[PDB]
Amino acid sequence: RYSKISDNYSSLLQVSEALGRAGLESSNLIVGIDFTKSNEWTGAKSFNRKSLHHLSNTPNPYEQAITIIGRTLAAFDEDNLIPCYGFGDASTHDQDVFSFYPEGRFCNGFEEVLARYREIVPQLKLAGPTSFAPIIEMAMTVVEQSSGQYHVLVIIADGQVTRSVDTEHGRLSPQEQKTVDAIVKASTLPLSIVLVGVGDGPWDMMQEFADNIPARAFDNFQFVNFTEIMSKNKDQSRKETEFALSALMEIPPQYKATIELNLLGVRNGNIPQRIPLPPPVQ
Ligand SMILES: [Mg+2]
Ligand SMILES: [Mg+2]
Repeated sequence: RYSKISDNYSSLLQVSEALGRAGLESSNLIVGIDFTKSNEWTGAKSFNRKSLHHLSNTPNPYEQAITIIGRTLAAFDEDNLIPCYGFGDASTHDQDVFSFYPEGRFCNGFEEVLARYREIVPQLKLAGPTSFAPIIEMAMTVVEQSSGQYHVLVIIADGQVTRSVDTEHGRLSPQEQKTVDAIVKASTLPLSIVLVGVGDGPWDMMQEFADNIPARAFDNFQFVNFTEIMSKNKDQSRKETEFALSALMEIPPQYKATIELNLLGVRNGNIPQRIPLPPPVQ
């Protein structure tokens, strides 16, 4: 379905224009980056056996994903301030996020996101396990503190939420419990959540995962497999529009739903204030 749409899109400008015509207005971008140790080996097939966070003269999947989404959403934020966080390194595990800059200062444009990313990466101790509760709660806090301005949180991760050892008997892990709770609670705010999967995964359980999130006032969650799209036999420009469309096509209807539900522009009042840790660098 997204492949059919993308056959008519040769540039990310066209995709931005389409989001606008579909009714997307002012949108702020929030980025969260997975810094788990698994990144070392999930690039087996998808990244020629290199770490997903390997730095070189060609962008790694994190840099690519940031670049495509950042470029596509740029038109919807006049000054492109991007709150950016890491999670899953030794300083945060599954409990916290850290801000890219001290005192939680926002990045000025995706270009600075990318530059700061490259500075931080070699200084991190990669760890785990995997929960998206902290990054989503951080996004919730930013949205509340902005007085209900519309935000898109983009999480780029190399694995599904950590499961229980006893998942076969229906047991959820605390990572799953807290992440699903956060997704549901986030739907009380004008916030869209896009989970971008990079690396080899596996990612086969994601559509079932999304299908099983409890009922919400609007569907505020999307998963997109960057790896699968970017592995296809298309021109580079057309793989990028397909990825941008698969990640962001559902954002204009979600935006319109936040207006219909009168979430836009107001404080919910029941959002605990998550504090981002400092970047574990120097
Ligand atoms: Mg991982
Ligand atoms: Mg702005």
